[PDB]
Amino acid sequence: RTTFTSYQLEELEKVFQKTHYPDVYAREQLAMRTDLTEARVQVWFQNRRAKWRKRERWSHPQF
Repeated sequence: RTTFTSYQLEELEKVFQKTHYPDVYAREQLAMRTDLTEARVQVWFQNRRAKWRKRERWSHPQF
């Protein structure tokens, strides 16, 4: 549908840890392994990059 499964969110996040900016080869390989379309992978990484930067925007040393 438009939700992701649990395994999908695990493997999307695994890639994001290695590189915040997967190129076409990585994104294609992800879409094959998880049965998503390339377009949905691409958008998910645009979304996940903007989440990382929303969290950096008020990052502070932790107590």
